[PDB]
Amino acid sequence: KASLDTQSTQVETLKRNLIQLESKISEAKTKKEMLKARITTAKAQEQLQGM
Amino acid sequence: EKMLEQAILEMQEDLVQLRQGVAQAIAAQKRSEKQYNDAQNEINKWQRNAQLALQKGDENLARQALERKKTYTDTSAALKASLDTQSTQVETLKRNLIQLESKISEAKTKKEMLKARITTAKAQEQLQGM
Repeated sequence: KASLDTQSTQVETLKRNLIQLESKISEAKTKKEMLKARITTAKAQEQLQGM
Repeated sequence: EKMLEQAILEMQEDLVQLRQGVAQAIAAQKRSEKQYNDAQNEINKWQRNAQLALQKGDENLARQALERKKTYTDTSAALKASLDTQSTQVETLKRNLIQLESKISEAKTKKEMLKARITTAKAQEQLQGM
C-alpha cells in the first residue's frame, strides 16, 4: 500500500510532461515559418547591397 | 533492472544451501540421538549381563561390566552435552530462513518502485530537450 500511494504520484507527474510537450512541439513548427520570414529578409537586404 | 535481476536470482539460490545445511543439522540431531539412545540400550544390556553374571556366581565379570556402564554413562553425558548445544543451531538457522523469506519479497517489490522513479527521471530529461 505504501508503494502504491507513492508510485501513483509518478503517473500524474509524467502525464503533465506529455501535456506540456504536446503544445511545445506545435510552437516549434510555427517557429520555422517565422524563421524563414526573417531569413529571406536578411538575404534580401544583402542582395540590395550588391547593386 | 540489470542490478536487481542478478541479485534476485542469487538471493534465492542461497536459501537452498541454507535449507540443506539445516537438513544436515537436523540429521546430526537425529544421529546423536540414536547414538545416545544406543548408549542407554548398551548400558541396559550391560546391566542384564552384569546381573546375569552375579546370578551365576561370576562377580568378577559383573564388576568389569559395571565399568562399561560407567564408561558408556560418561559417553552418554558427552553426547548429551553436544546434543543440548547442537540444538541451538537448528533454531538459530530456522530464524534466518524465516527472515529471508519476507526480505526477498520486499526486494521484488522494490523493482516496481525503482522503475517508477527511473521513468520519471528520464521523463524530466526528455522535457528539458524541448
